[PDB]
Amino acid sequence: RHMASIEKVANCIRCLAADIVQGGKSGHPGTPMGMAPMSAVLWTEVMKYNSQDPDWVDRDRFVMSNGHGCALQYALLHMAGYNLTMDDLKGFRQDGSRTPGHPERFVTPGVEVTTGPLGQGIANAVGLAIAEAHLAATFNRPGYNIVDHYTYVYCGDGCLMEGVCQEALSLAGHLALEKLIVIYDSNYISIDGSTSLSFTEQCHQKYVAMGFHVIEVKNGDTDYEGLRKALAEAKATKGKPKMIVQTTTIGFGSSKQGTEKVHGAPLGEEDIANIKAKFGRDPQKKYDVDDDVRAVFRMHIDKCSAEQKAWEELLAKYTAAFPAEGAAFVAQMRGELPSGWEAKLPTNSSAIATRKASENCLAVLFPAIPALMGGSADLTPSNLTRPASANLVDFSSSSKEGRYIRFGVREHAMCAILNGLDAHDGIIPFGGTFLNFIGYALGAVRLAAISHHRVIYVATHDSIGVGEDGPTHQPVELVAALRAMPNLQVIRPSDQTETSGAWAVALSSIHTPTVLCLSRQNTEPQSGSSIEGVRHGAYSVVDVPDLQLVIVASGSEVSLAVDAAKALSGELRVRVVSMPCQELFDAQPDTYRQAVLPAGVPVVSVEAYVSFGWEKYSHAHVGMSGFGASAPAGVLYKKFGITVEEVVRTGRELAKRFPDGTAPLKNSSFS
Amino acid sequence: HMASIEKVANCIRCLAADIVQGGKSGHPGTPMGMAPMSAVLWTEVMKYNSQDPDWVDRDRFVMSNGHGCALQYALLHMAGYNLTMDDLKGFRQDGSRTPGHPERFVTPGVEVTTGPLGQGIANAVGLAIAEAHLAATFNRPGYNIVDHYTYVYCGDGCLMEGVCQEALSLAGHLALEKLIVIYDSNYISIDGSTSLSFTEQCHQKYVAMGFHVIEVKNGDTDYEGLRKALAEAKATKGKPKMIVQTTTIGFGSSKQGTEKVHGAPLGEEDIANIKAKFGRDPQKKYDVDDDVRAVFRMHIDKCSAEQKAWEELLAKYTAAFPAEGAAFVAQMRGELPSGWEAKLPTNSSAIATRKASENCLAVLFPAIPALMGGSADLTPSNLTRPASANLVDFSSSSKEGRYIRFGVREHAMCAILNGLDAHDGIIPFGGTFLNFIGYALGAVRLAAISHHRVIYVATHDSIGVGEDGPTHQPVELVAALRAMPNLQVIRPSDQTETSGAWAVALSSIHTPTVLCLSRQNTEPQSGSSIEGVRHGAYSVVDVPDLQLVIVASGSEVSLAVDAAKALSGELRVRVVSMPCQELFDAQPDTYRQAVLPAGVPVVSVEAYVSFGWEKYSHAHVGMSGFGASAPAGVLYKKFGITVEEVVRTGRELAKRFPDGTAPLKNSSFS
Ligand SMILES: Cc1ncc(C[n+]2csc(CCOP(=O)(O)OP(=O)(O)O)c2C)c(N)n1
Ligand SMILES: Cc1ncc(C[n+]2csc(CCOP(=O)(O)OP(=O)(O)O)c2C)c(N)n1
Ligand SMILES: [Ca+2]
Ligand SMILES: [Ca+2]
Repeated sequence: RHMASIEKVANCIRCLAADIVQGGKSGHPGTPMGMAPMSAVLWTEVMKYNSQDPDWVDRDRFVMSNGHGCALQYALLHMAGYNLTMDDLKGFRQDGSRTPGHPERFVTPGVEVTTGPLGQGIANAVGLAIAEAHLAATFNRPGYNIVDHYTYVYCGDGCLMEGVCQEALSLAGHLALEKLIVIYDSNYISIDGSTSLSFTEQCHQKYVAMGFHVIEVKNGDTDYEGLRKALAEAKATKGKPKMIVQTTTIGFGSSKQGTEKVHGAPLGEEDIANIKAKFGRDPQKKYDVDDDVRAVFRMHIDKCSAEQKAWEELLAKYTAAFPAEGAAFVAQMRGELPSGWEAKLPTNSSAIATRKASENCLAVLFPAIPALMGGSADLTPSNLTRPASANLVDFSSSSKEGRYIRFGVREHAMCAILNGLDAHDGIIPFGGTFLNFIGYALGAVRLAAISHHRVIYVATHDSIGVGEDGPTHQPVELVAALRAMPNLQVIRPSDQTETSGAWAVALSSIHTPTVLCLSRQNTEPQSGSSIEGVRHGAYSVVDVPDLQLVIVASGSEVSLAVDAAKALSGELRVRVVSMPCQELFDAQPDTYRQAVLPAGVPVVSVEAYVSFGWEKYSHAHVGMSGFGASAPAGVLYKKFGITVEEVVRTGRELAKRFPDGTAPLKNSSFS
Repeated sequence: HMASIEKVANCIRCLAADIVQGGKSGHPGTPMGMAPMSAVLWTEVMKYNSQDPDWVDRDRFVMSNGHGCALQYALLHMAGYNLTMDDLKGFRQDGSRTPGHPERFVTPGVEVTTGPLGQGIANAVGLAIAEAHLAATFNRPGYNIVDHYTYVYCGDGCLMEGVCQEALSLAGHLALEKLIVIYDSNYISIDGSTSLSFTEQCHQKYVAMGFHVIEVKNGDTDYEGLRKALAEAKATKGKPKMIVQTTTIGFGSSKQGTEKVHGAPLGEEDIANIKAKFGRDPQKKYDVDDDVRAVFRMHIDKCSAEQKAWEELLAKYTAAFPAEGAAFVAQMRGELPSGWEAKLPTNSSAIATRKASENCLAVLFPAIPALMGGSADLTPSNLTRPASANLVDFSSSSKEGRYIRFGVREHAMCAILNGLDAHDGIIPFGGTFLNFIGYALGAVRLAAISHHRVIYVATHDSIGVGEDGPTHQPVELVAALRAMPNLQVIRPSDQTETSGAWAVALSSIHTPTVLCLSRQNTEPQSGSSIEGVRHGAYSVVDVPDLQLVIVASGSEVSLAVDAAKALSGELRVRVVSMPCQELFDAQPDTYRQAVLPAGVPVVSVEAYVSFGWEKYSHAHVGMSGFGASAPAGVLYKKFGITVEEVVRTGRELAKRFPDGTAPLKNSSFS
């Protein structure tokens, strides 16, 4: 029944964090010890959450952007009563534990997104805040405040130095995300040592200039009243995102506090013993949480638990007065798609750019899938991600119900924000940009793959087809890179029908991110295209019995393969295989793959990209050998030898070299 | 006659408009908006010689907002550079010297290749660092042989990119006083008004970053203000400068001030009206008044005299400082002092290749004075600052320092390395964890495209990282870098190969190199050799009439060697070390055939995904997905990257494809 003082709670946190890192013989004790005071106040007095229900949809979201200090989050999750035991803590950074080196979504209860790569968390948080603001504007009604929570995000010096972070904070300021509260742990230390070695900005002046309401707590090591007031002011102030700048001593309490030595290595048994004694704690007991400290957390959680119950009742009344909205709310938060959407997608007609084919799909999808939310990185009129017929409204501080986000020229932040939007629940996010600049955001793309986020990237201008912009704008090696990436779908549709198929696949992939590679130039529609085919990854668009050659292609090059096949009609019986998504094809059973790419039959692949990686399917490739050039698309295709005649010549030589079932077996056949 | 500054600017505007119109593609907006500032900068302030684009002490000019390159092409022509009116008429056309975006080497006077937003600014920071460092290294009392400014144009898009923000942050921290950023603020982007996604108080923001911000409220017609801004910029010391000029995109056009003039030809009619509005002939295109040309010529004559005087100063300097003079000339040519390779370390004890790299740098730093490196806040992990080198950090108070603390800014670091290389006199390298090179692919791609000699010291190359987990363990990045044209990805197995890797990187004048280094110790191989690394792949363990080949790289070579020994009684096995696939593919067919003979089954071993290995091996022992959080040793067993797994795979392969029946690889019959 006795309640520990806020200081006792803070010191308990500091020590548990230290023991966690020590037990793992690896980790970062520094930051966790420095942010303990703020965490104590935040987790036992301010933040709204239920440790018995991590899935409560109206809970405040918490994100630790400086993921290396996750020992702190694990300690807090345990003390608060989440399903994370002392055994989990003792398994820190060890094989198969629920407590890996950096926060991982799904691995640990209470962790919203996976961080570690600096700057990502901050951008994820911006996405989490955008989601709350948009859903509140969409579902809230007079007398029914069913969506109302804050987004709290910890970050360090490392985070602020990263461009992805600067991009996100910039957009957050512009969007005036008032419920976003960034807690910046300023302790003047990084791996190299003092921050003055490479980072000396007037942060307060800087973030105010970016539209942030900055609140300083000069002594974040012991000023509990300051910490309390800072959070209260942050919640009270409106119209701007907040940034609480607390000045703290990294590794506070340790003999090596305030130095880079406590950044990423265990403090050691002796130093830990002195730290405990210094705080008046037993220097002999490890992983020891006082029962009166647990009582403080329990009292807080009981209050929030009551809030949830009260919230559940409100949603019940809400659902009664608004049957339809209630059903939608429940449906969106589950990520369910209104039925009948796929059948509404467009099919081939006139020759158009798959870029336009994507727009035609969004013209149908926006109205059919209210959860859909997306935008472009200042390439709206180029990516064609905002169909006029959809009558879209831009998301802004003055129109939070808007569904189109103007990301500005911020590819990296855009992709990281998409992860945040997905992590929230109730949103199906997509973002557009030129395929070549997805390279600017591979840091976020990788995390979408690791965290199993359903995010969609509308990547237009996918090749030399771009034309005049030149080599710096023409991808030739990026698709290969994305294809090497685990759990990532890279779909390159050939026409309207395959494009609708691509969106269908992207939308139904609940745990896999998808890159839609779209062309700038028109492509000729194929009569053999189908959504069912796209779902299989690869399939025949042109078949013939007892085939002597297979020509596999994707996107804008399928027409070349088809024409090449015609030109070879009299000589060879050629099958043309459209392969929009290699990841889906590889996942098909052996019998299906054997039926598409029969062993022993020579295969020629055609794609305006480098050949790297194609050896797993073809015996010869007609594509790029280097970077592009500045000239009209048509000129570039002839220039680089990516033509029908070249395909015909290559197919002819292959058939000649490997006649009747003698084509070299590929690794997949005997693997 | 001497055209007034306004006539010069209007001439620039019209030529840019005709250039874009002639290509039936391009961006006329920004070019027209920055004509006024350009007229002043190029005919009154900037020091350069159009008759000698290679003059080493010339001011540098970068157009970070590369889409508006029509402006730079117009300026280069009017200034007298080797770019004719025909080149201009070839704008955005096949094989012309005037591509859609500035391309290094393709056009005279273009310092770096821009197009991808934010890169130009970062490059400029690198150019400014190089100048400051070279000045501190070579200047002597009375001998100011290195002294020039770095001018860089940028727009709203540039300032929104993280790589730009990272670079400006470091520029402010380093107090690069000779860096002058000219920011064209016209409140317009592709989507339209900047108020749709960009509303920062730039003045206060950049002052907070350490910049001296100068504003020119009317950059469309206030020439006195423009002249004053540049003058103030040159006079103000201790901080980089950002001149914020407010202009009207497409000034003069009927669609001025709108996104419509952003990236589409103005049209024949609007162009005619623009000329008439400026008192110019609405019928003549690509027309440069002779009095405007005389203005540029007068300026170039002066700068030309400055170069000659500079050449004389360098001659006196060389007479008073024989050694330094020789070094200056040599460095500016990118020449390496002889004897450096022979000093590199060879195998000894088992150490991480990360440590092996440090041992190399301990020799290279003192042997190659032009060498300048740093790490993205990972110095104690990348081991890029060998204590014996007695290095000093580059800072505003120590410009002669050779080590750069980039902070947690991988992207800007890489773009800055490109800028350092573009300047001349510097051999740059930057370090960070391999996994985060992924944050900098934008700049890495341009190093490959522009043929920059930059070296990336990328440590913690795999699950060898251990405890940090999947977010820090690369499994797919190397494949991505291998797919990239003109990029060398070297993964040395031990000290000797690591010395070979550095040798290759340092001698590749036109190709960037990524050094994939291990965190954990690796076992040295008696078969390793520098000659082998230069060949990409070579046998480290050979046997006559082989039945199986095991190819591997980096820390996995020891697994292949041990697997080979384990198979001793069963199969005749050759072990191939493949530290660099790019160099191997470049070898003649006879050499490749000799290393990986056709018909012989091949097993590759590497702690990365298999994507791409099919071009060499018939089976792969490596990663099938992302990593996990646990000690390295535990991870290798967990994922099956062990000697027993290699032995088991080699056995099944030799069994399935005995004596010459192994499937032929594409390269063999290609
Ligand atoms: C993108 C990225 N680059 C580099 C790293 C390596 N790294 C981990 S923590 C860190 C610096 C930590 O500094 P900071 O955020 O200031 O806090 P500290 O824990 O030292 O207080 C770095 C560079 C990383 N995790 N992510
Ligand atoms: C990294 C990157 N992302 C996107 C683009 C596409 N792009 C080219 S220009 C531009 C708009 C930039 O506008 P700005 O520099 O503000 O000036 P304007 O010419 O419209 O005045 C965009 C988004 C690009 N070139 N590079
Ligand atoms: Ca810090
Ligand atoms: Ca602009």
